[PDB]
Amino acid sequence: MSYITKQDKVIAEAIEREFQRQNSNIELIASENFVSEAVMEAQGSVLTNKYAEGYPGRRGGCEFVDVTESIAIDRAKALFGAEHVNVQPHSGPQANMAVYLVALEMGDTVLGMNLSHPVNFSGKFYNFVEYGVDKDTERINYDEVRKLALEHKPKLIVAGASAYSRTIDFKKFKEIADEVNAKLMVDMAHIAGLVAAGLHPNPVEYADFVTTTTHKTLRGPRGGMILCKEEYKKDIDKTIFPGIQGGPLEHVIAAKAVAFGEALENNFKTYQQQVVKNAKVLAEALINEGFRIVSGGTDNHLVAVDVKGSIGLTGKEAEETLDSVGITCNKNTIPFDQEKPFVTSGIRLGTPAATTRGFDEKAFEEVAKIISLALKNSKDEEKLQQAKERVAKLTAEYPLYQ
Amino acid sequence: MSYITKQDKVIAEAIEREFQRQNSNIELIASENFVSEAVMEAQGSVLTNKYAEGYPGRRYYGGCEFVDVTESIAIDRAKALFGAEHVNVQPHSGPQANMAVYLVALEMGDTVLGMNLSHAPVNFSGKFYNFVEYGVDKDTERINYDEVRKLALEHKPKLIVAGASAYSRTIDFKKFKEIADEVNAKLMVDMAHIAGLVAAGLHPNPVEYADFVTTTTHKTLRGPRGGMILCKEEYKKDIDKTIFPGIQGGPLEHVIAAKAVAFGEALENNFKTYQQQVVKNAKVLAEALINEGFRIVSGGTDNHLVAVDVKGSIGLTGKEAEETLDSVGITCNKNTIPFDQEKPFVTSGIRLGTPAATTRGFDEKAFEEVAKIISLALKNSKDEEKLQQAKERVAKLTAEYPLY
Repeated sequence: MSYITKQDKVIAEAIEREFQRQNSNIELIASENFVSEAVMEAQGSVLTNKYAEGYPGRRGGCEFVDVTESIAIDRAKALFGAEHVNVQPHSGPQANMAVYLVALEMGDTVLGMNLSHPVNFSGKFYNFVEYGVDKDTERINYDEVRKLALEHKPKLIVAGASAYSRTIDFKKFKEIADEVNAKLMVDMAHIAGLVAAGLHPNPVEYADFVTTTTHKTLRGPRGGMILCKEEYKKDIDKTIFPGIQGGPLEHVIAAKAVAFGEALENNFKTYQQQVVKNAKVLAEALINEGFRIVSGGTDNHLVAVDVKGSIGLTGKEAEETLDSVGITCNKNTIPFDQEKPFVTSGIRLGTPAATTRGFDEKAFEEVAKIISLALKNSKDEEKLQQAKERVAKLTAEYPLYQ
Repeated sequence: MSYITKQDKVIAEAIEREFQRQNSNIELIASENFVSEAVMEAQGSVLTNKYAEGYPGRRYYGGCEFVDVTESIAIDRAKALFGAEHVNVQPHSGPQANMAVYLVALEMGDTVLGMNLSHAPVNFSGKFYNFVEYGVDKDTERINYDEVRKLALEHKPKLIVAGASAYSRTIDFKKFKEIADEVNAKLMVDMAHIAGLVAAGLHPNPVEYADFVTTTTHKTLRGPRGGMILCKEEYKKDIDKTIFPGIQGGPLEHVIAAKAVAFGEALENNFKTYQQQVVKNAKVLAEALINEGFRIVSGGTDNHLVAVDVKGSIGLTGKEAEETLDSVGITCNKNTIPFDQEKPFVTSGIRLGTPAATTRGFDEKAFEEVAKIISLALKNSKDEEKLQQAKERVAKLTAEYPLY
């Protein structure tokens, strides 16, 4: 931060405070994560200066960004086994838009788990039908998904996308999609790191198209990626450029390469096994104390707690109470939530980031204890001060970026 | 680079080679540039880890105290530079900025009237709207505003766009606004090429007249790669919701902090001095090339861009020219001149821009030498000794003006 402190003290101080915020709070923000120094060094490189419209081999001065882009693609194939990879999407939404633009005509029907946040492009230019989860199980009901598919005849079925805490069976989506002659897209943003580590089934075996963010469980820089069958390659590539993007962010793409190389290491699997163990420990500990967990558990890194049903606090109340003791999570609409969307019945907890900084089972059992202390005693200052001190013990035990 | 070198040698190596390629070559690629080490440090920061859906003070996930500071500073500095009523710094790229504007100003199928020089359509703007092009006059190779007006009256665009193309002359936004008002169209300016010049006061500011102004934050503005929308207050709600949740999700806050840094740099007095040199350098390059017998599209330049009619001057195609110059260490793009009779991937022209070389310190004397090198190589494209001479003269300039 040498040059930036000299040039722009006010931005440099804000950046340092953001580092200290990430360090002094236990963030349990869904699928979010901490990237490596290597990843940040790539994003911060001179590749930001490069103008590289087009694709490797067919862009010019692009000889070296051809190397970093092609290695991003190679590593992506090694991780996920996809026939064709595009590492140019600027974000998940850009990856998603390109797929929709290829798979659909405007006005066509799409069947997906929930409509993101209609303002969203997917709801505006297409007839988006949601399947959600069953009111009794709080999980996907494949019978229900199939009935909707037969009734609405979507041209595209989407699985994933939502921050869902249970396994998604892509074989059963493929069966349903084939029955109604729909293409299948999976947005694996939340679970891509689990997929990479073999701990969630891989949608590439079944999907026409797979989109993802490169950040989150995959622990890369913020950005997107599309994997698809070879038959869609030409349309997908031209849709990304010049369809909806221009030049790619080659510094970010190099950083994608770095992250993908990390994900191919044996210790990434160990990492993701710890992420999932930690989430199970957290859920179980909360359950042991009377907290109802949506769907009664988790199969992944996410834990959704019904705080309203368990202790009578709203999700908004739970969120603020936790933030005040140093735990950052988000209020969450539970399935068929009676509370308004601004208030909600739930909070959503995710283990990737705290696991990256070193948290293990004992640490997550203590996090469960802290959460329970704070939420069950939300008006008791001594209790809250205790919780805050216990959060402080954990952060000091596991400092960020050492 | 120590962490990447330790962990991922292949990538570290490629990045080091890229740095060396930037240093060893004289890059004259239209509006491209070299950002500061401060800008890179911001992009390379831990702000990449932060999920910050929404806008400052109105976020969907909490813990946004500090990214609210950086995003708010980027907005405030953008207003100080361009005088815009509303600014959105979240667009991931120029094309995301542009798409958001079109989604707000237009319904699918509506007519839009916009410049094109490069000439179903693959671009979103051409595929989902009825995009009518204006270009330049065949004889002047400049915008003919009576023709623009004629097209507007004939086609009744709901949106008229000015800028966007890599045009070498000043664009009169007053005349565009008069035409837009006549046909009851909104006016958008894509100032990506000229944003730095506008910030420096060297090109008139389209914010005075436009409903919407889009830009990249890189190029002449010399910032990180990304987008920005400036717009009248009356469109602020629709614009912000079209960017999020319309077509994007979380912003890239590390990049936005890097925007703030670039905008800070652009506010300094030395930025105007830099832009003055950019434009002087391009005049020198154009005039030196004319003295060497090259025809310049429109006869010269008002900005950082110099478009050369290589086919009409010496009988090489833009493709041959681009290749010959790359072999001697000069990077430029072939381009379609107006009413170009060569095929689209062959072309008659090359386009040169001065921002990047100016950033590394080139002055008038340096750019006169660039013209002579270009003339030597292009006029002797099959003469190994003269090409090696060109190559050596490039190496003298790159040694004189090392990067970073």
